[PDB]
Amino acid sequence: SGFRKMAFPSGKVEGCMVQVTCGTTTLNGLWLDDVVYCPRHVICTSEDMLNPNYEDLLIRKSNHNFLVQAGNVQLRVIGHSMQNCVLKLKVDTANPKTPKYKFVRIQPGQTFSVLACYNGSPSGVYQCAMRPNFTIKGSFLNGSCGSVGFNIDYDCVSFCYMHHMELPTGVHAGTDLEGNFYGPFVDRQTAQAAGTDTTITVNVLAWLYAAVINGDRWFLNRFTTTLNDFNLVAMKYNYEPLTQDHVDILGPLSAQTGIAVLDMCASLKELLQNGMNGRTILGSALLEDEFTPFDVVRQCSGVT
Amino acid sequence: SGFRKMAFPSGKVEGCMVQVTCGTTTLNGLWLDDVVYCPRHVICTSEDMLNPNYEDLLIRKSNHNFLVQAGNVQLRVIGHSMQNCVLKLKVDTANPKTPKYKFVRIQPGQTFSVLACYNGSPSGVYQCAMRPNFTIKGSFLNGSCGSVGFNIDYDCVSFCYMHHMELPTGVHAGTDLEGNFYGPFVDRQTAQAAGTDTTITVNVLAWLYAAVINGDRWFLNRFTTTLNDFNLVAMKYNYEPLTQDHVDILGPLSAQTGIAVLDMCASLKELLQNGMNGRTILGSALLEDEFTPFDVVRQCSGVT
Ligand SMILES: Cc1ccncc1NC(=O)Cc1cccc(O)c1
Ligand SMILES: Cc1ccncc1NC(=O)Cc1cccc(O)c1
Repeated sequence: SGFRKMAFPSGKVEGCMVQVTCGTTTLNGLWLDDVVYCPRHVICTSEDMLNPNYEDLLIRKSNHNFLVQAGNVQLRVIGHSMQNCVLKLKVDTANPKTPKYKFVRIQPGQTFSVLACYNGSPSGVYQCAMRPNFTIKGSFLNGSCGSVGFNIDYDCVSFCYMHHMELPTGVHAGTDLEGNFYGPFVDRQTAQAAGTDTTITVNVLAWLYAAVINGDRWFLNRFTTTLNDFNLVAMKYNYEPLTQDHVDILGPLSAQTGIAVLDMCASLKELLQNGMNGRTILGSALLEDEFTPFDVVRQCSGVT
Repeated sequence: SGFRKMAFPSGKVEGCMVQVTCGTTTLNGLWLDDVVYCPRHVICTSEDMLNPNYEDLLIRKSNHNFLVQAGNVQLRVIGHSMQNCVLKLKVDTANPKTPKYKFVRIQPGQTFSVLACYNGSPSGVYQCAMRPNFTIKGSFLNGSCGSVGFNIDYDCVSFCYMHHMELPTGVHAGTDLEGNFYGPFVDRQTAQAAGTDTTITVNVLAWLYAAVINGDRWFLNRFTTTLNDFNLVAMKYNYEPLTQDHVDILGPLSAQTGIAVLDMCASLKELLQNGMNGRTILGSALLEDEFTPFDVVRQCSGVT
């Protein structure tokens, strides 16, 4: 009973967080095996950020300039290298708390937990969706760079995001763990357009199934629709076009509840055209798109 | 930039979770020092739950009947006792992962993180408020009993809740770590009235301050109100009456933003009387009451 915006337990990730200082800048690093990963802008001063020549800035740095501290212990840096927008600092000690892990590049519309950190210390954990425009609407202040996003399948942490930047619009940008930015963003102090965003249709449908499973059924109607008809409505309301692949991923939820995907699409169509009429669904007064069909199945069954 | 329903990092609590089995029932236990805490209904069968005589049911149990497993290792039970609705199983080994901790009884309107667990394994973490009627709107399925709520001040975990029960209405009930239920609830399979709930006024005001700090300002108006006038509106809309003590706790947020508490009350009064007019605040289409003034200050400053 009940449905919450649930994050993964952050324990395996807390054990990997470290503080990285270079010159006067301090941010967070991710210590896995004998490598510490952090945003490459740790080597910049606030003045350098207009248009930094990272290659030139890193050439002035040596292993001993990167101060890496795991809580209270100091790590010895024996190598440094830049891969895309991340720095990899080789340390002489493998992190004893390194969990089984993978580095994954998630797709837009997928979700993940963020362990927000400051000075190498965890402050909190929250669940995010990677927007269709490759930004995340997180909660990050100065010093949060290097905080990571992740998913966990049993004992394996799949790291998918590292926080790098806040856009002038207050939304967030970052990279995969190979330092490749999601979206068109550059690690520079310049105005950067985030693309037109859309609502993640398949996630809203998955969340409508979670509502039905939990007893919120008022939005169910006597109608049905087709992919073509629904997509004309999705277009008008800036929703992602629904594909057969999206319908296929909704299969388990359609099977458990006995509500065909296109019938749930007709409920979503009516909610888009008429609003909620001052009512709520799972404690929300808007259509939630931060739960994937997998998240709904996991939460509704109790997967640990 | 940004504001999220953030939970505490759950790492220190994950290290304390164990599985407790007695007879045919399995649930979660909290292992701190050499004691494992769990709901006393672990000793019941589904048939016993109509009106269990817990004293009599526990008399038929011996130390060896409580199977306690921490992941893959088996704990040796050397004592058992019932305190209110919790069982305390003394084990021969102190948990090496026991953090600095306290047991606290939180007040209604206060918030905390829940580490949902099944079979002693963590599934996810979310932030909750203890409702004014002493229920929590969580996300719990069968097997989640024994999952705990907590807050963390630097390195100290203050355990405030242990999950025991789901009411016929789909809301949740539980105890403090001394086994005292929050609210009038009993650990029986009987219909139990949850009191009339109200919205946590001071939390909604704190969240309006968080909105202003983050740039959502459209609801700010040219009006002011008094405690008496605002409370006539709070009464009509089932909001908790605002007291000078609530105003006093809002002081830091009033000081940081320069918006007097009664002026923010006039914005809340207008939002109650007129609705959001199809707009949102911090990504919500309703008035959020699950962030305390302390939560807002902590998140807005970056406390770890
Ligand atoms: C201040 C802040 C708040 C929340 N999240 C991140 C930040 N920091 C930055 O954006 C640092 C930066 C990174 C690339 C380019 C820059 O010019 C500046
Ligand atoms: C099934 C479930 C779902 C979510 N949270 C908890 C539960 N379990 C219970 O309520 C067990 C119980 C506890 C006291 C009395 C009872 O009759 C039954």
